[PDB]
Amino acid sequence: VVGGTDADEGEWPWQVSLHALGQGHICGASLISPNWLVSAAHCYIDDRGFRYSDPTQWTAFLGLHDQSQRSAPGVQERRLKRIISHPFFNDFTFDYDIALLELEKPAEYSSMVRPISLPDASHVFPAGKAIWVTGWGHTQYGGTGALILQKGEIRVINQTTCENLLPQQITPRMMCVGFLSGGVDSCQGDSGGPLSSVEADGRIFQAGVVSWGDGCAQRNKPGVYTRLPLFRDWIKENTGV
Ligand SMILES: *O=[P@]([O])([C]C1=[C][C]=C(C([N])=[N])[C]=[C]1)OC1=[C][C]=[C][C]=[C]1
Repeated sequence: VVGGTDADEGEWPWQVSLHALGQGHICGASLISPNWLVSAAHCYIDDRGFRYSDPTQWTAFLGLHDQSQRSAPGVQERRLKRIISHPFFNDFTFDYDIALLELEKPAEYSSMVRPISLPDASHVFPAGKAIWVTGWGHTQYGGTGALILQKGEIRVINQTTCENLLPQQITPRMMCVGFLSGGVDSCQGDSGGPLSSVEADGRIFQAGVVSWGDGCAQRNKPGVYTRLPLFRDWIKENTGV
């Protein structure tokens, strides 16, 4: 997250850190039940040097605040039993960029570990709405990741505007969120983590999933996120959640 600030400890207890064997933190995820996480499909695509699609080559850290303190009170470490990537995911366009991660053993909810509510299929997060992104990604483009979980408040962008800012790249599965003036944005390493919509009365919903962007925090280049309401039935079908 570029242009954000340190989260309070336990402030985003649904935020998860996913480490690939021998590489440290690669992507985020969100806790949605004791056994399941939501993340981005593109994080789990093999490359020539490493099988990111192999669930056994991941470790999930639940209840984490500081990447240098992974044995701190509150942290629950888990392996993945499986990675369900969306059937329509396209690694060229990043359409349908969403995956479901099954933990090998369930999380136990605590002050540091708690699920985020899913939005139902009819839920709308209208253009203009201020919502939050969190993660341990780069805090500057080309920079390095954050040790301490970062948070940044960003706004949903109109879809026609989004399409035009990133021409021939936006599908209905995607949403731009950020500022047209840049400054605050997700960045490398935030992928797969949640957009958290915090309402005045304490209702909190996951609005989307960090997916991709053109640079980070540039003007007229807001981050692109996977919309979550459209996937409510797919999540129910595949996980029971
Ligand atoms: O999801 P990622 O962190 C890539 C990414 C880049 C930029 C934005 C943005 N809003 N400007 C969002 C997402 O995935 C990666 C890629 C390489 C290494 C680790 C994670």
